[PDB]
Amino acid sequence: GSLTEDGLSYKEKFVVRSYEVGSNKTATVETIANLLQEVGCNHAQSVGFSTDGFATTTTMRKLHLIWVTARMHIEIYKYPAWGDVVEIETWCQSEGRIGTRRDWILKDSVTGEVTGRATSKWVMMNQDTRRLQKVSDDVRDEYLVFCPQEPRLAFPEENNRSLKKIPKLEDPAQYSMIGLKPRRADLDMNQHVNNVTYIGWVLESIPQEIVDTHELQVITLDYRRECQQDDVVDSLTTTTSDSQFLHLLRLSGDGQEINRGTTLWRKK
Amino acid sequence: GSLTEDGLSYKEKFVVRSYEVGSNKTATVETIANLLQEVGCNHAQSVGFSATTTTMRKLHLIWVTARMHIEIYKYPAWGDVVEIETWCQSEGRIGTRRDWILKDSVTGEVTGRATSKWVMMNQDTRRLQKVSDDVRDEYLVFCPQEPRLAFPEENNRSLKKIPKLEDPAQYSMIGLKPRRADLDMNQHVNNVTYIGWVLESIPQEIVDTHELQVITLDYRRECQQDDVVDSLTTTTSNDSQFLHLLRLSGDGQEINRGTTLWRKK
Ligand SMILES: Cc1ccnc(N)c1
Ligand SMILES: Cc1ccnc(N)c1
Repeated sequence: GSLTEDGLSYKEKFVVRSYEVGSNKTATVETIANLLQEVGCNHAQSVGFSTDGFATTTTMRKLHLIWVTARMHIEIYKYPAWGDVVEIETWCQSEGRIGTRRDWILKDSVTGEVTGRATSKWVMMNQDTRRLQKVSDDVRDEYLVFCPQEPRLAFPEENNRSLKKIPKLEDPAQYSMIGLKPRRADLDMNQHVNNVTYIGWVLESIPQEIVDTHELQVITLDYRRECQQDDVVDSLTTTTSDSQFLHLLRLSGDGQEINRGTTLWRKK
Repeated sequence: GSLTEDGLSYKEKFVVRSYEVGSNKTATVETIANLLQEVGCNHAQSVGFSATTTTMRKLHLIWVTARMHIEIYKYPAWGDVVEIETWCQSEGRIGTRRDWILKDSVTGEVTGRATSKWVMMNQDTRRLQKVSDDVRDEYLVFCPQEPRLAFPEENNRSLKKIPKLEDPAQYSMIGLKPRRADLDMNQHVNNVTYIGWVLESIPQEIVDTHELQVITLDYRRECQQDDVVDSLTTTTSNDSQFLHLLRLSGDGQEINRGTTLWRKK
């Protein structure tokens, strides 16, 4: 992987692995999400961000600040097959005092065609109190050095899916998978649950017949609260319809919401 | 990745990913196990498989994992390049073996080694069977004919007998279930998941203060998509040793047994 000529975006190629594919011999949406996270880390390192697991700036380190995921939105047109080379381009943009955004474009390395795109929203939080915060002048300034200054958007369309409001699922859910717990392979280097695990947990409550007869086209997931190592999760799904579902992840005990989202599936 | 000049082994380089590392910023033993499985698949493809032989498909036969043994000296750090060399060998009518050597691409030093035993099974009845003359002949074309062993030693750890853990276990992690990311392309539970499940019952203080040096895992029965597993551990021991057992939560049916040796950091 490498930064592009202008130094305002980063590209990386990945060969799709045997263990990364599903029953149709193409990448799962979790493998895609992992590759998006990997190229994001490679970009942060190339532009001088800290290693240590947290991709923080020097001002963030002095003020005990971290980035927290608020939303992940992915749209896939073609999942790469086992052995294929997928090229991913990523870049960041500041969104005033609200937070920051990381966008991605996925391409077939052989044909050069776009096979997917993703967008993510990140908000500032104090690492110790876990209290949300607005982005300060000094953080916005250090972002201007490695972000395009004109808007560059993976989802440019006005009133598109990536910015849509997601409602809260009403009890009773049509489908469910209860008692989901993270194991050591679900944690990141800082022992926090990896963001991609939440996508897996959301999908667990989709019936296997939908997975066998349909392809996932779009997934939009809101992040509200982190699941701890010792927490237990319930994943709920209701068909809202192409097939569409409304999802909700909550703690098995108190019912505390941790995630909400939607998925759109196309018949094969 | 590519076959070596003689065509009797396969090498591949891997860059260690951010999501693949643990608390000390080095590869987990599950990431290593996944890389071992990946280079194995790339070797099989390069020698004409897809992973059965022509005779195996004709007779509805598949390979089933019987044992996995891994020894690590240095876990590669986040961003490092690890080179893995793999090769196969026939073991008469008993089964076959796949061996691995892990090296630091920069220094060229061996940082780990692994060995795996595979037995023949009919895909439909799930009944074990001996390797036939025709299958052994197929293996001769791409396996070294002189013995090449990752674990050469006559009484080494890789061939040791593993006993069954006695109730009550000292440690446990109950109600472990596979999710879709735990399955392979054929919807069978991935071999590496079992390693993760074994380690779940090791206390977090052991993981925080010790490094895994050796893991030996026997495979006895497959966990199905709808099965629930219990993972049990008892300390058998400056080195720490554990005896492990995976069994179904309902039945108590044994699926795996194994041992791990850990060294203090
Ligand atoms: C947006 C948000 C707020 C708080 N905690 C999170 N994990 C995410
Ligand atoms: C060795 C062995 C025997 C039967 N089933 C397995 N999965 C493994």
